[PDB]
Amino acid sequence: VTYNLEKRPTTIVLINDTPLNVLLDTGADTSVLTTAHYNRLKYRGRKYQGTGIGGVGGNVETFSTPVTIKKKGRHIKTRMLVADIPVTILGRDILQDLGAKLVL
Amino acid sequence: VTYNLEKRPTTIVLINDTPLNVLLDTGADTSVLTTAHYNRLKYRGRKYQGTGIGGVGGNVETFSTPVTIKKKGRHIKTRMLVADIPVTILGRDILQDLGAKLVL
Ligand SMILES: CC(C)[C@H](NC(=O)[C@H](Cc1cccc2ccccc12)CS(=O)(=O)C(C)(C)C)C(=O)N[C@H](CO)Cc1ccccc1
Ligand SMILES: CC(C)[C@H](NC(=O)[C@H](Cc1cccc2ccccc12)CS(=O)(=O)C(C)(C)C)C(=O)N[C@H](CO)Cc1ccccc1
Repeated sequence: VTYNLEKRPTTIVLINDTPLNVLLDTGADTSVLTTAHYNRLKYRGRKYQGTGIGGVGGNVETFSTPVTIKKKGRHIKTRMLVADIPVTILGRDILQDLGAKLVL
Repeated sequence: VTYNLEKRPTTIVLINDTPLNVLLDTGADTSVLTTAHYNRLKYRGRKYQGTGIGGVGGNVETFSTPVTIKKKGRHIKTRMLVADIPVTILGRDILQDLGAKLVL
């Protein structure tokens, strides 16, 4: 499917068997689950201390956690960062895995 | 052209006749010029007080300014926000104007 960017490009993905609405973000080097979403996952793996992410207003602490993502019939097993941010973001690391491309 | 997201999707655009490297960001609702870039423009219009942007670590103050963007043979006349952020971002408002699309 094609997102023409009239609205934020969001989609539903299953993370650790839990349907979540996520933002598809080409400006994020890496993917981040909000802490509220991490707390709602049906299953959670361990939490590994991380060394934060930087954005508009500064740096925010993160922890990483193992996840299984299912979408487009793919099964991706990877680590996602967890942080108190307003929305869960699939950045370039997972977008590349899913085959997403930006066309200009 | 197609960006496969192995690297951040950057491109050179002319803003007020000045070539600048910009990030193409589907997770940004609006476009923002860094203050360092605003200070380097060959021409600048007035500065209109704004009511900030929110991102990862909080809210940051902004001002808006009129700009002419030239790329892909298009001539876009619009307003861009200005803020002390690390990189200049073309968000969805300008990406839509340029015809950019994200394919998943
Ligand atoms: C949501 C998070 C993941 C995302 N950040 C990034 O991807 C950082 C980009 C990043 C951070 C700092 C300086 C940079 C200089 C040039 C290019 C990228 C840069 C990289 S990361 O720190 O998570 C890390 C730890 C992966 C290096 C973000 O908010 N992204 C927003 C929307 O796209 C843009 C933004 C970035 C930095 C400062 C203000 C705005
Ligand atoms: C670079 C700026 C422009 C960009 N922000 C946004 O686009 C905000 C998204 C925005 C802000 C706050 C809550 C939101 C809730 C749901 C969806 C969007 C939301 C909207 S804006 O405030 O500039 C405004 C004033 C246009 C409403 C950003 O940093 N984007 C990064 C990388 O994509 C993501 C991010 C957003 C908020 C908090 C943490 C991370």
